[PDB]
This record gives sequence, structure tokens and C-alpha cells, in this order.
Amino acid sequence: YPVKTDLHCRSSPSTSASIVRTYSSGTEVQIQCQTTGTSVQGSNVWDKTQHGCYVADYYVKTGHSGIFTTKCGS
Ligand SMILES: [Zn+2]
Repeated sequence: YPVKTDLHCRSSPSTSASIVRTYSSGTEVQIQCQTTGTSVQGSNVWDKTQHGCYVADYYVKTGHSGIFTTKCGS
């Protein structure tokens, strides 16, 4: 799925968590799992990517709003 903007990928699903890497707009990401975290533009859903860090799902163009795949473990 493409990211919708330049999008931070963080060590935890929080906008205060450390930035591991930043994807340039349109970069293809795969979703390992989904969880909840900071509310970003109305969505508290966060996606763990192929790199093991978390992005705000609002900015991942999947067509889905709610969690739709494997839930991340605690
Ligand atoms: Zn930023």
C-alpha cells in the first residue's frame, strides 16, 4: 500500500515515540500487523511495516478504516 505523505515510522505507535525511519510519499509498505495508538487525523490505528516500526494508518492508502489484518501482540 502506498503511504499518502512523507510518513514517520516509529519505535512504538505514538507520535512522541522515536523515529526509526521516514518513508517518502508514495513508498510501498506492507502491513505486518495493526494496533492502536495516538489518534492521527481521526484514526487511532497504527500499522507495523516490513521494517518493524509503526506508521499512522490514516496515512496508508489501504481503502480500509478499521483494523483489517493481524493484530499486533502486546
Ligand atoms: Zn515530521
